[PDB]
Amino acid sequence: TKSLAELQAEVCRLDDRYLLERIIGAGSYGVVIRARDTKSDNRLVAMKRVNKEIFEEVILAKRILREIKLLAHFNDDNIIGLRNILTPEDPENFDHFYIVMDIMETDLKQVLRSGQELTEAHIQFFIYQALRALHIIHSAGVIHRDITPANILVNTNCDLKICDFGLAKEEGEYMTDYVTMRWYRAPELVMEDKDYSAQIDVWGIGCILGELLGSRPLFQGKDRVNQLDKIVDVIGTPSEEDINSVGSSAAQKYLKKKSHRPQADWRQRYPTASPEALDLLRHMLVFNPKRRITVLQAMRHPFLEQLHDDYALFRFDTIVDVKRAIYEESVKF
Ligand SMILES: Nc1ncnc2c1ncn2[C@@H]1O[C@H](COP(=O)(O)OP(=O)(O)NP(=O)(O)O)[C@@H](O)[C@H]1O
Ligand SMILES: [Mg+2]
Repeated sequence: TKSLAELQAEVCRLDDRYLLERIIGAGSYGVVIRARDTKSDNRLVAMKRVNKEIFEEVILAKRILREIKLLAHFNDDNIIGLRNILTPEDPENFDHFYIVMDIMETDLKQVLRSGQELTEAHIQFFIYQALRALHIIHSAGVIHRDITPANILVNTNCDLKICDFGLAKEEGEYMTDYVTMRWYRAPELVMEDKDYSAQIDVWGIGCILGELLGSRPLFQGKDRVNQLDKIVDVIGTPSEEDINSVGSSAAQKYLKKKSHRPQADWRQRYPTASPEALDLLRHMLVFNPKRRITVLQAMRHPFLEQLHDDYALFRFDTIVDVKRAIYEESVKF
């Protein structure tokens, strides 16, 4: 549960294949471990542990089941792959299980935190790979809903893979305020629009693009209303017709009483950035999702012209019932 040796003994009781080396990721409901597969010629592999707290709530367990299903559903180079599903043979012992994925060197949150220099060529390849991945996910009728730098895995080859389908949605729910990271939520989410689209993932890419171009997270809200303030302070006060197009009645009312903020100068925010980069960034971060750039349009944008090259529908359907479904996904290996 905690020490590496304790985790190793736990994994060995599931499958003797995997040798643990070091913990590379920490989550709210489990840790991520760098392991080597002794039967696959000691190749490096990532292992994602799911702890007991997931199987205490039905909602949480249904989320993890969908995540495994989605990982197995996709077979693409820009989406993190699924290698195995380790589950306890005894239902009386099933209070945890492991998700085995391909290994990536690091992720973007990290990369940005190191303050490492990134060229426009680096950003172009990152952004296109992320968009191309989103196009595949969206074509399968799935919305990622959690597009953040931490959920974007990268190598020194600048190869990119999207991970964490833990909050993925069908292409209308009540968003929670009890969150640790709300800085990448689209304005339609922030303003409590019950029904949203795949454009919320585009917003996340824009936020990521804003940071890749040389910046800390653009919209650092401490709460929901404050998140809206941080967004509007930057992109500027939207037109009356756009305000009426997104948000609940109360959210629209608050936004109208707010003082006028002009569209901030992207050129001043990024003195070195190309006009193509600043336009894609501007269009990705449009208030109204209906006027916001789409994934297809973003892939065809002049900023990615040297990279652009001219999927099946995912079917959505107690805690014990979820556990049984997870082992069924394990049998497939
Ligand atoms: N295949 C992988 N290779 C390398 N690092 C990884 C890999 N998968 C995950 N990580 C790291 O582990 C972190 C957390 O993994 P993640 O899949 O995002 O679970 P999570 O953040 O807890 N969301 P949840 O689905 O609710 O568990 C990521 O931010 C990465 O830094
Ligand atoms: Mg994550």
